[PDB]
Amino acid sequence: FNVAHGLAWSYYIGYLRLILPELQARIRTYNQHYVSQRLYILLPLDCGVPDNLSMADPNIRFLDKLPQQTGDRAGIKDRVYSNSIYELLENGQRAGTCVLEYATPLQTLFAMSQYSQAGFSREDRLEQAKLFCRTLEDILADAPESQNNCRLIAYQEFSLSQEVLRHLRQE
Amino acid sequence: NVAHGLAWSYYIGYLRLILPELQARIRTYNQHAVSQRLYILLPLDCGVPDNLSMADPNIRFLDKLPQQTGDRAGIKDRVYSNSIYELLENGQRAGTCVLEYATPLQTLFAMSQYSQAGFSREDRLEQAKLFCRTLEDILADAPESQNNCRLIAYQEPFSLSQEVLRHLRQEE
Ligand SMILES: Nc1ncnc2c1ncn2[C@@H]1O[C@@H]2COP(=O)(O)O[C@@H]3[C@@H](COP(=O)(O)O[C@H]2[C@H]1F)C[C@@H](n1cnc2c(=O)nc[nH]c21)[C@@H]3O
Repeated sequence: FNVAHGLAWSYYIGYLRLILPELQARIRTYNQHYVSQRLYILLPLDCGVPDNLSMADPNIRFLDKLPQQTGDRAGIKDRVYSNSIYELLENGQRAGTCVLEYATPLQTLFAMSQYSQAGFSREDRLEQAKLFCRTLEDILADAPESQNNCRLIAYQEFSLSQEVLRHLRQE
Repeated sequence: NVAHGLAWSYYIGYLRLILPELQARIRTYNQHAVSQRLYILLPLDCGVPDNLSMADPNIRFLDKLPQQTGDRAGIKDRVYSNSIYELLENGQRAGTCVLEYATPLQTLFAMSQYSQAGFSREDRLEQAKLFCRTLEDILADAPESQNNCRLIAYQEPFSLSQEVLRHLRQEE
């Protein structure tokens, strides 16, 4: 439980509380030069996190990067926070466009189950993944920086593009 | 023991990725002298300023290393950047290296402040010790960080610049 709890908090403290307040302005700026205002975070419960979303689903195609968000942190000058805009295809048709990405800490949990000295059983990978999401949901429920700007897509495995499309058309 | 996961996230998410490409990047900057190893500051009090110059006037930012980019977790060209600092001693340039704090220690400090995090503010020091000890063990058996980085663990009562120079000069 400790590992998932910490990663969820590091995900919020290190990433979400920093970019969510500035997310809306960045999205408007791209729209000015080209529900979609929300960050959609994929949470595969099996911790399978491909680095390329297109490999996960051909209907998910990279479109363009958002304007970069930079800031000095932990002695590193101009640390860059960037997000990628994806389009969702349905029967060859362009069904939507949104900022889509996986939750990277799930990728860390997968690796811990592989490395021996981590002492992390592969069975616990699913367990800590569930705890990570539930902890993340609780943080964002009371998070002030999150006001209709972040949605979590939790799933266990099918069409990944359809799953994201379901949440887009749901609201 | 929250620090155990943070040490693994620090290695898996950052160190195993940038360290293998670190020496190549340092070569590019030298041609286009900087030490070949990444120095990670580990203040055990979890005090992590964002501006290293504020921590010590003798630590002066010089220039950024060439950026490292790669698609990660669905984000195209996620940027990994590092800063090169100059270490001053009695007005003299005593060394140059890639220097940065260990960000997870900053996260440990922030966790203690949040009430729903369930992290006591008195456990900051021991979790920092646990973070260093776990990270030290990870790097000990990891060939990825084969002398491509060295940890600088310290506890303030001070000259941070002198602390780095001691490790920096030992490598000479
Ligand atoms: N720009 C960004 N873009 C996307 N997503 C980001 C993000 N910045 C944060 N996130 C998200 O927030 C989580 C916790 O962030 P943080 O608390 O900063 O801990 C990081 C550790 C765990 O990285 P991991 O990728 O597993 O999980 C991240 C990720 F999900 C590894 C270290 N790290 C990583 N990259 C760097 C770097 O370029 N320069 C210095 N240090 C670095 C930090 O210590």
